[PDB]
Amino acid sequence: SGAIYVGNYRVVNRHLATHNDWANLVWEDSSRDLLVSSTTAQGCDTIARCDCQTGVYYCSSRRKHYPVSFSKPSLIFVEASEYYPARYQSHLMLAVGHSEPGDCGGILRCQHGVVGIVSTGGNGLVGFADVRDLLWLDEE
Ligand SMILES: [Zn+2]
Repeated sequence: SGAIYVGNYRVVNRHLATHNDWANLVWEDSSRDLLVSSTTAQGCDTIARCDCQTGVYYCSSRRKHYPVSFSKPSLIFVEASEYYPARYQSHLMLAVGHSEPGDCGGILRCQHGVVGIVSTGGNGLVGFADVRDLLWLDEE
């Protein structure tokens, strides 16, 4: 579990979005595993605007933050998980590291701020849904 809170937006894994998220929907994209809902309070997070490939992610199944190198966001084939079938996912970054389904929502951060959230795992990789292209998260 986990979310990004930027302005009056809440950014979550689409597959973990609540009824309250869907009832206050700003934007969602199944191909990216992302959903953004509206919030009443303002959030503590800054979105990175950059092409960093090094950062640190939170792994709930280890209660640890790990430094990683990661690929630039791309269209990747993901094997079946407890929450999705085998499929192609867009805007996905991969790193070598530990990820279980419940790790989804952990933040990946760089020197510039929040890069994305854990979205995929298995076979010694962790996948992160990028948010750095969502420039609209910082206005309106
Ligand atoms: Zn950066």
